Amino acid sequence: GMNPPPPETSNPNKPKRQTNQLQYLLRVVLKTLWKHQFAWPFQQPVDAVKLNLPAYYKIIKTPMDMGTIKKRLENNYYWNAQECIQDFNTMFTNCYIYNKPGDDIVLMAEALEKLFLQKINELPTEE
Ligand SMILES: Cc1sc2c(c1C)C(c1ccc(Cl)cc1)=N[C@@H](CC(=O)Nc1ccc(O)cc1)c1nnc(C)n1-2
Repeated sequence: GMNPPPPETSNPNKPKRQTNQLQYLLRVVLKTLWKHQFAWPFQQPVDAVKLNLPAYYKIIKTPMDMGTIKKRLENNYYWNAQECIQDFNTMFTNCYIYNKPGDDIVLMAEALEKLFLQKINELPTEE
């Protein structure tokens, strides 16, 4: 079968701006997760064809991954930090929704999410 198109990373119709919080989300949060030993499955959209997961995109109707988030941050796609935080949370949630407790991939997501939470705890005040 086929994969869906990836999430958009550009949209001139969507308002955006740079903020110090979004800068932190790139320089601290994304960078910390991206380098993690368990980042690799999350660095690009799930290829449900090569991974033989034909039900993946029946189950997961809002796909998200850090490759997409990285591009969105580098392109200044977002209006606010909450939009980006939501993309991270959607990514983790998708993994937990599709898979089962204790699966390796869930353990990987949990390791990344722990770090994500530690970093967003110190999101700076907007200025
Ligand atoms: C490139 C990607 S994306 C990505 C993965 C991979 C290999 C990995 C994944 C599984 C284990 C490890 Cl150690 C690393 C990544 N897991 C998939 C889900 C999956 O395929 N599960 C599965 C497992 C065994 C089996 O016989 C049949 C299906 C998944 N579910 N969410 C994501 C993300 N991923």
